[PDB]
Amino acid sequence: ALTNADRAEIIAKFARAENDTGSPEVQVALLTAQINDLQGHFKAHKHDHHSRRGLIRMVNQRRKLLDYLNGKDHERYTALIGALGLRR
RNA sequence: UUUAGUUGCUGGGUAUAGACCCGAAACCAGGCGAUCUAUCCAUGAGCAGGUUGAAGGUUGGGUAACACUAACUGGAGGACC
Repeated sequence: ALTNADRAEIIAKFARAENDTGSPEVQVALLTAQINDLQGHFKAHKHDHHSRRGLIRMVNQRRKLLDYLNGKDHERYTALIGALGLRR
């Protein structure tokens, strides 16, 4: 799992302003870090469906935020997906 | 109570022997054969030419990851002509 320091580094890197924790960039980066972290758990616990539901919820939330950001500003969307490595 | 036998030689018959001659399928004992053939052991040799295209591998697409998937390779088989 990730710690407060790890989350703070991501927030500081992707923040668009001072004390900015609500921007789509920050939210999507946090969700991406959490999703990449959980892949290790689901490798050793393949039959844990109850947690996989929460993982799917994280994926859906990331998709919705990405679509909203693409609608608001295309340049920011491309920059964020490039910085995070997401294919879409 | 019956009062001529016996020993030779020749001949007829019988018995024991192959016993008038020829003829089995068999049974038993001791030896000879695996240069043919059956199986096995050791050491060598042989199988023109042409098809089909298993496993495996690489790359790409796809997925939140897995799945799934296309092409290229690869050369299996009591496989095919």
